[PDB]
Amino acid sequence: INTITFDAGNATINKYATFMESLRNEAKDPSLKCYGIPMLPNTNSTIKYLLVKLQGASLKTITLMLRRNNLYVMGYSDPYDNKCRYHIFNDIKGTEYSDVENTLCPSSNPRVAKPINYNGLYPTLEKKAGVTSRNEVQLGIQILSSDIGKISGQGSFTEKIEAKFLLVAIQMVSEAARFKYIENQVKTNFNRDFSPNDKVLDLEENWGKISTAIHNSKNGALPKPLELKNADGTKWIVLRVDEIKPDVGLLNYVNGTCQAT
Ligand SMILES: *[C@@H]1O[C@H](CO)[C@@H](O)[C@H](O)[C@H]1NC(C)=O
Repeated sequence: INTITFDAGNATINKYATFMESLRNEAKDPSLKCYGIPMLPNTNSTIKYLLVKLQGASLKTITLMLRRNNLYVMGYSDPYDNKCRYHIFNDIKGTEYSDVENTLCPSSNPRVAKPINYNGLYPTLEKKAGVTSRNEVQLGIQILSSDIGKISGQGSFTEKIEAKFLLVAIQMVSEAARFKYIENQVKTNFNRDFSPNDKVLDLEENWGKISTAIHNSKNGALPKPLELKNADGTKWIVLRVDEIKPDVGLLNYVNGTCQAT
């Protein structure tokens, strides 16, 4: 399946919303769903990866490669010096490494490695970006576009701007697909830069908890109370599926049956 493209250089709300829909429909297991929310496949599916190509206003591109099962970025490529340059995290090794290497940059064409000399966890990226928290890194359509120009085709770029590009790209592509609330935060602030509020970071950190809770809900009631945070950082207690369902776009894979609808 198809490489999904998003042009951040000439974007509209509607084009971003189409991109989210396309990404959610390619990523979801077509059979799996709980309370009408699509679920991601587990690790042994037919197609294990997705490629997402981003284009800046400079017309330069970066392609992200995502694990389909959890939408984590494994690496990215950019056109550099008439070669496909591939950038992979330092903890991707063996069979995954070379599925990544060869899917971003086919063997039959010139290529060159430029490693990411760290892993992709949010704590790691925040330290390389020089922040205590990622709410200090602003998000936005213009920022995503400008960050692509700073890396794509450049012989040298710092680990600080690469770790900031990956904090913006992971939240605007992967977290936005997992959560309709973070997608709606990008559309609400489409014409401006903005900081992720406390509900955006809390949902990102509790995607696995939320997915297990919904899956195990009986008749729409969560197994036990789920303590999340509101946009302003105050405590939010969730007791029923329909209370959290407007903010969720995709479920992590949870084994067993659940109420489909
Ligand atoms: C996954 O769920 C199936 C169906 O209930 C069950 O048979 C199997 O034991 C489960 N696998 C794991 C690893 O728990």
